[PDB]
Amino acid sequence: KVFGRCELAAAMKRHGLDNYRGYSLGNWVCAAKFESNFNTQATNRNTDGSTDYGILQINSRWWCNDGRTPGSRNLCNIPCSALLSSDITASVNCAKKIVSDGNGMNAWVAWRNRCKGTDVQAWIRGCRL
Ligand SMILES: [Cl-]
Ligand SMILES: [Cl-]
Ligand SMILES: [Cl-]
Ligand code: NA
Ligand SMILES: [Ru+3]
Ligand SMILES: [Ru+3]
Ligand SMILES: [Ru+3]
Repeated sequence: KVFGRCELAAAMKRHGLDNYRGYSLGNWVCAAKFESNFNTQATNRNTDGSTDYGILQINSRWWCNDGRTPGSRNLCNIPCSALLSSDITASVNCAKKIVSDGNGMNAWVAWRNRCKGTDVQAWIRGCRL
């Protein structure tokens, strides 16, 4: 599923991301925009052989099992395929664990490079949440 911007903002808020670990909803929408262009099915191979999955590009090196990332953990206890579903529950739940893990949203390199420090509120401007 490719979400619209306000549609995903609304879904993210419903699933408990607004101000989760202190990150306003616009941060999450901005991260999703630049990680996956709001497409739940996005997948991208990393140089190290891991792959990133879903609307938030969650990495198989640490967070999910895809059966092809040697040496990796599965800290969200889910198949990476679950991260591709039209329902964002697994992505959101796993993202909560990631953002709790110590470096906050800097875990998403696109968030650090494209969202952090910017007017992230613009991403939810005009939305009926
Ligand atoms: Cl957009
Ligand atoms: Cl933080
Ligand atoms: Cl980037
Ligand atoms: Na893994
Ligand atoms: Ru809010
Ligand atoms: Ru990545
Ligand atoms: Ru939902």
